[PDB]
Amino acid sequence: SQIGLFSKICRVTIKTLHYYNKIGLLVPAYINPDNGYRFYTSDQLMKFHQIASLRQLGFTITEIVTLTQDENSCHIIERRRLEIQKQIRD
DNA sequence: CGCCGCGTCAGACTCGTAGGAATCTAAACCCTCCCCTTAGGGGAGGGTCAAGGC
Repeated sequence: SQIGLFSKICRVTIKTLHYYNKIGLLVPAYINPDNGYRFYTSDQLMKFHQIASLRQLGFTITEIVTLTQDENSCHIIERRRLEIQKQIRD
């Protein structure tokens, strides 16, 4: 699935997928070496689902690039919770 | 104007590897300019992919 079809699946911008492939989170399955076309798979839909689930929780993207591969990191969730509590009280 | 001692200037072998020279040293202010930070958006410029139309 090309980047337009996949972007239509997730209801997200093509620029979002470009940015994500740039920062390393959600790199596509197959990069066509001739023209650079990004092709995607449902395994990328499953990675993007949790990416969006964490993004909807307020985690910054560089927090996500640590949270989704170093799965055992647990202090960053009570940390984000105390940070949101301080922001809400303010 | 001529000659004599003095000031000055210019020259002085080709192969390998080692192989350089090593001291000394304002600070507190202000300014502009350039790049940087999210999480991507927007566009320009340039390519690429299947459709067919003759």
